[PDB]
Amino acid sequence: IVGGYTCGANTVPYQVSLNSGYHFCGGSLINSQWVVSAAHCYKSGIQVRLGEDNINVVEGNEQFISASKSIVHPSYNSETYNNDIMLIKLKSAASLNSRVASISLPTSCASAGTQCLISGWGNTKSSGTSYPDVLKCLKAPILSDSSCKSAYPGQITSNMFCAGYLEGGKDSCQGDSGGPVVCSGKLQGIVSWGSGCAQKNKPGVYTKVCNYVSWIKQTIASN
Ligand SMILES: N=C(N)c1ccc(O[C@H]2CO[C@H]3[C@@H]2OC[C@H]3Oc2cccc(C(=N)N)c2)cc1
Ligand SMILES: [Ca+2]
Repeated sequence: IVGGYTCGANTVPYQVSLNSGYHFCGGSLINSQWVVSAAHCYKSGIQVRLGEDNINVVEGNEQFISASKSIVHPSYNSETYNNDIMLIKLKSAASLNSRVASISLPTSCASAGTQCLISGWGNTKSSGTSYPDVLKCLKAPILSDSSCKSAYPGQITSNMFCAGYLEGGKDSCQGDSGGPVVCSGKLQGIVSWGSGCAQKNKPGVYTKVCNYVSWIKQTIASN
């Protein structure tokens, strides 16, 4: 997260870290057994880490649970990141508490200008590299589809939206991928892609979760 702030420990209790010996992507807990992330974060051997603030220090509210299965969206395209969403099942149910909590799925899509909260353990610099160990947060509005498509001609599908600030300075970044975009209490986006981080006229691009609620619900009920 570039241009954000320190969230405060466990104030985003649905935020998970995906760990394969090290943090490599964010995710969102959507019930006691399932996490939503980006398909481009797929790998084997995932451990889900819940209740995290400092991902390098055991602070006493963590739950580390291995994934028992992963399901990449059937139509995920790795070249374009169209349909950049995946579900991960926990081998055992998480113990839900005030620091480890699910986020609701949308009942409808969010409209432009709606404010959201984006969070993650990604790079905090727009040039060069610095990784925080505590969770970072950013408030950012959904941008109009026109501004989105203009910044990225021929690349935005109906499954993508942009959020952020055209002037630059504030964005998600590498290592934030898979993490949540929450607008009015609902998981409306997933950190997906962009151009650099926090560059002018290049806002972040996010998986449009509302389009996937039927697939999510049907997939978790059958697995
Ligand atoms: N539809 C396209 N033509 C497209 C889609 C994804 C794509 O993935 C690339 C570009 O962005 C991804 C990846 O390589 C770098 C990584 O950057 C990210 C990741 C996550 C967040 C951000 C951000 N600044 N908000 C940037 C490239 C082209
Ligand atoms: Ca920790």
